[PDB]
Amino acid sequence: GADGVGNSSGNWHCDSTWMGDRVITTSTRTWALPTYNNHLYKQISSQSGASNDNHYFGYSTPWGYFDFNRFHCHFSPRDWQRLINNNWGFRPKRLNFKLFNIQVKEVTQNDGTTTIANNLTSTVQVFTDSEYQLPYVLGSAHQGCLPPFPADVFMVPQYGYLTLNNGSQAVGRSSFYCLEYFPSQMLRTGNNFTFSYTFEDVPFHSSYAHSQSLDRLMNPLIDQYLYYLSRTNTPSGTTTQSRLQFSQAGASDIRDQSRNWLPGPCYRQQRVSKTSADNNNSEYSWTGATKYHLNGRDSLVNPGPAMASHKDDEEKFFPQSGVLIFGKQGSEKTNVDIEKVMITDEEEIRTTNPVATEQYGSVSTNLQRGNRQAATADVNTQGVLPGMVWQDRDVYLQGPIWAKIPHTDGHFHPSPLMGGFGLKHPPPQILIKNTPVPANPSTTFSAAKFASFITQYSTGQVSVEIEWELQKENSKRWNPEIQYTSNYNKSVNVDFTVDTNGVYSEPRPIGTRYLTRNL
Amino acid sequence: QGPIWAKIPHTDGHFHPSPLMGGFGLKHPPPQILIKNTPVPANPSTTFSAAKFASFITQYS
Repeated sequence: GADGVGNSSGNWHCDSTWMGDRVITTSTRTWALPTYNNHLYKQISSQSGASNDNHYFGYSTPWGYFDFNRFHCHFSPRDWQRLINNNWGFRPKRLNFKLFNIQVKEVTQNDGTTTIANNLTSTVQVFTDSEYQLPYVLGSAHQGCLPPFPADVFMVPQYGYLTLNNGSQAVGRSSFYCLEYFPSQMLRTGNNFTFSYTFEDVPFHSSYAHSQSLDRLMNPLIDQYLYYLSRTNTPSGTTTQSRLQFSQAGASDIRDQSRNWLPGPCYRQQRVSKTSADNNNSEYSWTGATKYHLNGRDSLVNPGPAMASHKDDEEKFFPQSGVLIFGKQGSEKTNVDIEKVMITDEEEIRTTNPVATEQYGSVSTNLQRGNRQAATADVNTQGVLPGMVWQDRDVYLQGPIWAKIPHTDGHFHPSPLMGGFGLKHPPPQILIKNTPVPANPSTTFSAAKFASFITQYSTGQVSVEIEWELQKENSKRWNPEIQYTSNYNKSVNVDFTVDTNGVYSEPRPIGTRYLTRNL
Repeated sequence: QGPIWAKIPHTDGHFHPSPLMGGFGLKHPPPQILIKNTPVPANPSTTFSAAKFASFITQYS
């Protein structure tokens, strides 16, 4: 840091600049940090009797952490539109981080009034691990983001983690991390903190949608030179006999043509409808779910593999867990009606990824003979096969930007299943805490742990700046594209704006896929 | 958990100075660090008196 109590440690920077090829964004927010857990660590675990699936064991810490991982932190609704309408892809490159204008307040709750005053000599300490030595919590899509709207103020969320358990009990291999055991940087009023970071090379995210379905790749005018088996028998006299005929596949045969490629893999979902009348009356929620089984307990696959949500001309149906779901403004935690949630749509991927609610295809179950008749069965789960292409899941406007790839001997197509960018060395976790200030010890000496501290909290401003790389488009498409538009009719409230009471709200999910490409 | 070192007494003779609780005998061990709060007197009387102050601001660090 630098200088005094009266001097300011940083300016407010929130802006976006568009350079053409690369592009740069900036934002600044205001935060407040409480003391958590009365300055002490605690182990936490599952509560008494619980399902074998719900057991957990871990620790909670006094430390907080910053999360900018959602897009809406970085991009405004309009800045989001020189991106998704004008471009075929984007990726991050490098970022900056800064804290400044730190001030610490102590509070006195005596009687029915609470007085608050500056504590000028108190400190707040911050570090960034950057060696990836801690359990990495970010990327699990928790709350506690920097707000989407720059004028809001937010608390910093508390930090904690989980470790191997058996039931509600720990195992010998289970690990315990003390955050005090790292070098950090102690800051007072008039001290600031910075670091900078560089993304590893990662593929552009695909903001295009395809103009060709994988099942139609070819010229309708010209027939193939390959033959397929067409008729298996022919009438002879009164009744048929076995005769094999072959054919070349034309535009009337398009079903039957040879191809060089296959659709992507599927792991199948249950289908439900937004119209309440079509759905069965029972509780199938947990029973009818698709799950995976790991170490004797069952977990839902909430996003699951990337698959189209519905087929043509059914907009009413979506996979049970297969989609992301966002809440509207002020929605509650539990048991809330469908009118409150916002359900995203995965469609444009129909052309490669198969629909999530249907089988991959059909396969032959048996060997035919004279007295046996051919039999097939549906394959509801398919792994990856050579010659198989697919697309990934869209990032939308608000959702995960990145995730940390687990450190393991093998992995396949690491792009993460919620969306965004898989990173082996992602942006490091930033951790922050209030330094404990003891209160009025006894006159005689005693060896005991202090239970008594001054009650205080801190606040300041944080800033983030990321540099993005863009991919422009050369398209010879003659006719116009599909663009993201706001409706021009009159309305009581404007979208993406404060209401009369001053609560900013986001009307609908906005994906990145509009501009079209050929497959 | 236990003694790292001890100070060997200053004497004309000693035998195998390694200390009996454990650890490292040292003739010049790490020196003692000593710390105190400076007394701040409180509100003396107007007329002069020669006496030792019994009254101080109550403070800690």
